[PDB]
Amino acid sequence: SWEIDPKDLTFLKELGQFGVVKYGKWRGQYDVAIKMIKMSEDEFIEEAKVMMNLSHEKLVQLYGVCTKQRPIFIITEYMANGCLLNYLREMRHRFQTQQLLEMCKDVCEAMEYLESKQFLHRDLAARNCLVNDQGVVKVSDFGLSRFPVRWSPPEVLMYSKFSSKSDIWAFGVLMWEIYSLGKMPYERFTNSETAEHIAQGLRLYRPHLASEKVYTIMYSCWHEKADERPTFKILLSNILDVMD
Ligand SMILES: Cc1nc(Nc2ncc(C(=O)Nc3c(C)cccc3Cl)s2)cc(N2CCN(CCO)CC2)n1
Repeated sequence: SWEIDPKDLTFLKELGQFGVVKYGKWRGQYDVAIKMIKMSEDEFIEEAKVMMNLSHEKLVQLYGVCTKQRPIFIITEYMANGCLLNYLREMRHRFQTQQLLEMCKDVCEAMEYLESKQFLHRDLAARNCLVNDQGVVKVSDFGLSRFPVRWSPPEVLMYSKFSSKSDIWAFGVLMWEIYSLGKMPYERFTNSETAEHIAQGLRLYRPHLASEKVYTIMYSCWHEKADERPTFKILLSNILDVMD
């Protein structure tokens, strides 16, 4: 039903953090990314099934799967501009602040949807987002859960207390990364000293390109008390409001 005939794929080039992925052509027309296993065959297939059951404008769009033979493939839309972190660096001289805001908005819409479906991302960060030829940012729904020190809240670092609210903290850091055009958070510190200082209440300082209004949004994501952080729904509203 989601099954694709592998005969209609043409492999064009190998493309890290997104696994074993190649650029291809589907039915001579459609640019695709084609994923193969690097995980057991069983869990790769169950990942594909998670993807079959999730759908949003800001999740990388599943086109189909090949599971009736080996090797197993997962097929999605090709995101031509690659990973967000490298894209921020590539285009750093060009961005206008409205664009930075739309990128935050894109990822925030994906996360509101995933929150609503009781999935946690668990590595929400610029390196793990993809960008299409239109500049639209999307998130992967492969490998979701139902600890990157610089993107984790204290309750995760200390207690492995993962929740919507821990993805909220990471989304704040991702906002900081976007507004800093891909700089490393807490550059001054080792991972260990980062974990240390954050529990002591260290927060990321306002990037050059973030207005006070925008900073207020990312900063709300980092409340010590998880229950004082906003939901992705509230975040999107705040982001939309600051947009006009
Ligand atoms: C690593 C990488 N991927 C790119 N595009 C992708 N589109 C969709 C991808 C993907 O992984 N789908 C997927 C699958 C298949 C299964 C489960 C889950 C998912 Cl999300 S990977 C582009 C790219 N480029 C290198 C540098 N460039 C400079 C141009 O500005 C050209 C672009 N590099």
